[PDB]
Amino acid sequence: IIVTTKNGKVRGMNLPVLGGTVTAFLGIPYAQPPLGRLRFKKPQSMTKWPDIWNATKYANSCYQNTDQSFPGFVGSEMWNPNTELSEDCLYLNVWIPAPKPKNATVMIWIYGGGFQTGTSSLHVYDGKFLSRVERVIVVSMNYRVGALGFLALPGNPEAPGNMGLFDQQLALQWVQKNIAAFGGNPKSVTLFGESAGAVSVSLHLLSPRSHPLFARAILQSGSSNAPWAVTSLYEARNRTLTLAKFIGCSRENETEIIKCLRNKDPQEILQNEVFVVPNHMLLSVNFGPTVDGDFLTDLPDTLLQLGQFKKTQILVGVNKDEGTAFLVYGAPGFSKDNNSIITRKEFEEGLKIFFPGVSEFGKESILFHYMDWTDDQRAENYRDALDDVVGDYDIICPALEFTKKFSEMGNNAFFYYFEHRSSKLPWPEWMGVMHGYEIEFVFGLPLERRANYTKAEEILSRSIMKRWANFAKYGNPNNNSTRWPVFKSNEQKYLTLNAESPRVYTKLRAQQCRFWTLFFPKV
Ligand SMILES: *[C@@H]1O[C@H](CO[C@@H]2O[C@@H](C)[C@@H](O)[C@@H](O)[C@@H]2O)[C@@H](O[C@@H]2O[C@H](CO)[C@@H](O[C@@H]3O[C@H](CO)[C@@H](O)[C@H](O[C@H]4O[C@H](CO)[C@@H](O)[C@H](O)[C@@H]4O)[C@@H]3O)[C@H](O)[C@H]2NC(C)=O)[C@H](O)[C@H]1NC(C)=O
Ligand SMILES: *[C@@H]1O[C@H](CO[C@@H]2O[C@@H](C)[C@@H](O)[C@@H](O)[C@@H]2O)[C@@H](O)[C@H](O)[C@H]1NC(C)=O
Ligand SMILES: *[C@@H]1O[C@H](CO)[C@@H](O)[C@H](O)[C@H]1NC(C)=O
Ligand SMILES: *[C@@H]1O[C@H](CO)[C@@H](O)[C@H](O)[C@H]1NC(C)=O
Ligand SMILES: *[C@@H]1O[C@H](CO)[C@@H](O)[C@H](O)[C@H]1NC(C)=O
Repeated sequence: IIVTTKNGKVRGMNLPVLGGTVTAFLGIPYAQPPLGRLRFKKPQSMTKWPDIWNATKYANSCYQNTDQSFPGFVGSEMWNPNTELSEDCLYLNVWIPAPKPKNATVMIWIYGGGFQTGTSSLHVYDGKFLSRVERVIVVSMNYRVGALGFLALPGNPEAPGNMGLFDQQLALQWVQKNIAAFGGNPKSVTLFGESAGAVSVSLHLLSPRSHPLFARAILQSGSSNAPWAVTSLYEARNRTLTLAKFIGCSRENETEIIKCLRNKDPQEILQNEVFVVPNHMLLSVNFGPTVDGDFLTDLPDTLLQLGQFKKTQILVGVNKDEGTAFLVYGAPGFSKDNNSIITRKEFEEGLKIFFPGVSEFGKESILFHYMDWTDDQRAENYRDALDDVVGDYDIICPALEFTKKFSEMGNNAFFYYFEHRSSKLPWPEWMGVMHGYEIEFVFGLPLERRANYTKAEEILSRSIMKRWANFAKYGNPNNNSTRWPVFKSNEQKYLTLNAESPRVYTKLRAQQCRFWTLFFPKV
């Protein structure tokens, strides 16, 4: 099962997948480990090995703080790393169908986690079913997160910033130089990711040196024009100097502030990593993408206006209840153990968490347009509205504006609206169709009948996998099934995804997105 790469031979394995076989290569090194003097630096090219590399096991996950908000709760711990943590984490995984193809489409997955957490070895990112059913090749890599991946000093090569984004770009280059040996076409590469991974995919669309590294893009619950996606260059410097203060590496020679951090323990860096931002949450990307002038030369909104992006097809979409997962981690009155009926005082305190710098009249504008504009006097009125406030502002409306921008320029786009709640979802009912729970349907986990999903969930997962692979192969997700129309700038049609009957509507959340883009900036 041995495949020869440009750096050496790799040894894989055969997996029983749905009455067939999928060949897996887990842990192929694609970059020199960023240890010692290489910490905070851009990734270096991988060295050559003369032997056989046993890529038969998930490699290490990058250092990251783990979620401990709900101890022993499977709904939150399923996202925590499931391999040993280590700075030596730059590895990728490949899934090849059986029998071996000759020019298969390659889909490369980029995980999320607010640019502070995440690994490619999670069970919900297992790409064996996708390669088995749709006969594509699936690739996924680990990239540095947190300060170890996004510590930024402007123009300083010791810590230039966006290093985790360069980790992804180097893994993309590995697929160009090597995927033909495994049976994949380097000209049919589609990037797909969720949340911060969707921000990463949409940042490769705005980085010219990544354009020749892929063909198409899929954005799941995220886009680089979201308010939490990118910080300014001076903002990232403020946060590096803040981390140095807490950890005790504050110097007036900047280039030697990095030599001090390079001698701190990674666990020590993670502990002071949280004090950098005024309030640590999921959307408080303390060390994430910045306008570094190298990987990213301008704010994503500016680049979209100037048409400075890869002209190609994109497949974007969001989930029905995007904000609930974020409210349970910070907003007062929200709990996973009760229905979270919040009061008006708790609503206004939730706005203060997710809108830290806006005035009291600005909060009164959000409150009027989401509550007092309608007669909704139900007991869940404030709870559901705060879900829509965070969902529209941070995920849904930015993703719709990104899709609109690709459409104005004349590129074909396809927008979805995921509406299905997993029967195995461990979170309570009030959270609904949560952020991050379309991924198991994209990766075909309900196809294992021993996983005890409903029969309709296996059908829905096969439908979503089919549309995802069709878009990667032919640039169009579409036959006698319900046709998925092209998102045009004028009509703005989208397709809902659910286990009953997919439907086509127009102008998703139009009234709310018009408030965030046309009126709220003026208050
Ligand atoms: C849904 O659940 C949330 C979360 O509550 C916590 O989890 C639940 C699963 C359950 O175990 C709860 O007991 C647990 O607290 C609820 O929101 C919390 O509500 C409590 C009160 O019910 C708040 O704590 C109080 O806050 C005040 C200011 O600090 C203060 O008055 C209280 O202290 C005083 O009272 C206690 C007696 O409770 C006494 O021991 C003290 O000495 C003092 O006198 C108390 O600390 C939490 O802050 C709330 N959490 C938030 C806002 O995040 C929520 O009410 C619940 N909703 C429904 C509809 O059931
Ligand atoms: C690499 O693996 C060789 C063969 O191991 C067998 O096949 C692989 C695919 C796995 O299924 C494994 O569990 C099997 O035992 C070993 O002979 C060889 O020693 C390994 N190389 C190193 C460096 O450990
Ligand atoms: C694979 O497809 C590309 C175009 O997409 C073509 O140039 C190439 O010759 C094909 N076959 C291979 C690499 O065997
Ligand atoms: C970061 O910015 C704040 C905003 O005013 C400023 O007060 C603070 O001194 C800065 N921190 C630094 C430069 O470490
Ligand atoms: C699934 O449901 C069946 C119902 O008979 C049960 O036997 C089984 O233990 C459940 N769980 C799994 C993981 O198969």
